[PDB]
Formats: sequence, C-alpha cells, structure tokens
Amino acid sequence: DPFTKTSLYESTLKNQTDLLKVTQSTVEDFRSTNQSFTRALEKDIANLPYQSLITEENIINNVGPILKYYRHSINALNVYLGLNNGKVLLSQKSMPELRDDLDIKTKDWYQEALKTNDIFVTPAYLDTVLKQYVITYSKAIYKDGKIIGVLGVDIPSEDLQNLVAKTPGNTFLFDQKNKIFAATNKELLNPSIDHSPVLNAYKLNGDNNFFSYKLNNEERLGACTKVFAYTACITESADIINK
Ligand SMILES: N[C@@H](Cc1ccccc1)C(=O)O
Ligand SMILES: [Cl-]
Repeated sequence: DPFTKTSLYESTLKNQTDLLKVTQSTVEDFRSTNQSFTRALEKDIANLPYQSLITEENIINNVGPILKYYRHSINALNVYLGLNNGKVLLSQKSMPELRDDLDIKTKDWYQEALKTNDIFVTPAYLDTVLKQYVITYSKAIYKDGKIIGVLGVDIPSEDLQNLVAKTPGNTFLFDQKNKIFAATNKELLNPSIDHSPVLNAYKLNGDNNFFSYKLNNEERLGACTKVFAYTACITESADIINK
C-alpha cells in the first residue's frame, strides 16, 4: 500500500541521512582538533621572546622542545618549523635537528601558508621524511607582524581513514579528485571499482538529497554531501522499501 511504502522510505531516508551526518561530523571533528592543536603550537612559539627566535641555535634549543612535546601529545608523525633561509627544525617520530637539505620552499605546505592568514590543510600525500601518507596543517607564524617561519604538523591520513571506517552505516569518502579515500566496508577501497552511478546521482541531486540508483539491475538508495574538499556518501539496498 503506498502509505506503507512511503512510511518505509521516509524512515530509511531519516536513518541514512543521520548516518551520513555522523560521517560528516567525524571529518569535521578530525580537522578542527588538528587546527586547534596547530593554533596552540603557533601561539606557544610566537609567545617566545624575540631573542629566543632570532638565532638558529636558539630556535633549536627553545622551539625544539615545544615541537617535540606537541608532537608527542597528539602522536603526530612530524612537527616542524621552516625558516626563510631554507632550513627546517624537524621533530620526527622515531632531539629535533635543523636540517638544510630538505628543499622547503618547493613544498605546497610552505608556499600556501604564506598566502593565507589561516591554517592551510593539504590533501593527503606521501611524506618524504617518514614515507607515510599524511595530511599537513601549516601556518605562517608571526610575532609583532614579523614572520618567524612556517609551522607544519603531519597527521597520518590513516588516522582519519580509521575513524571513518568505524562509523555506523555504509559510509565512505572521496577525495578532491573523486577517488575513494575512506570506507566502512574495506572492500570498497578496491581501486577498480567504478563509482560513476553514485557520483552522477549526487551531481544530479545535490548535498544531502536522498536518491535512487541501480547496481546489477537492483535498486539502491543513497546520499552524498561535500565535507571540505571531500565527498561523503552513504548507500544501501532499496529492499527496505521494496520487500
Ligand atoms: N611531510 C613533509 C615533511 C617535511 C618537512 C620539512 C621539510 C621536508 C619535508 C613533506 O613531505 O614535505
Ligand atoms: Cl583534515
């Protein structure tokens, strides 16, 4: 009876929407926690006297311990401060050293931090120091309007993947390039899987709008929404309304 089918559709739409939102919140909370951490670190560095900032040896001895404590506190992969002379004070998982051989001005995390007064968040990429995929939070640190350097904080992208995977629902994230990034169902990360139907249904319907689509001649229901540069989606079988 159409009344009963409508009731099932509305119920499942509510559940799946709710679960999509949980995945959205997971991504949001991950980012905001790492931004707050980065901002705190910025503040602690900039609150040092200038004397503690204006020689490289003072950077090593005064900023180094701060990088290291902060790194430990959140279990970050790397925490670093890059200077306009090309040197970088690097605290890496494994005494922070001032490294001259790391080409920092070619890095997006460095370049882009100088172009905004906000924290800059990179897409995930392979860290060259420890060769893990990371999300980098970078921030140009200023004291009295004077640049000190660019702070960077590397968090393993696996951390976010793991958080998403734990969420209820058949939820998943695409990155910026509409490549699959995270999923509750590990099998969805099989890289040969096409996601055109979901993506095309999302493009036709827009954020948070529940849609029907087909997989192997069978009906499925889903919704997607933008979360930062990611696309979060949920999908389920349509059996709940049909059977
Ligand atoms: N994850 C950073 C690590 C790094 C810091 C400082 C200099 C060089 C590299 C990167 O790969 O760019
Ligand atoms: Cl993030």
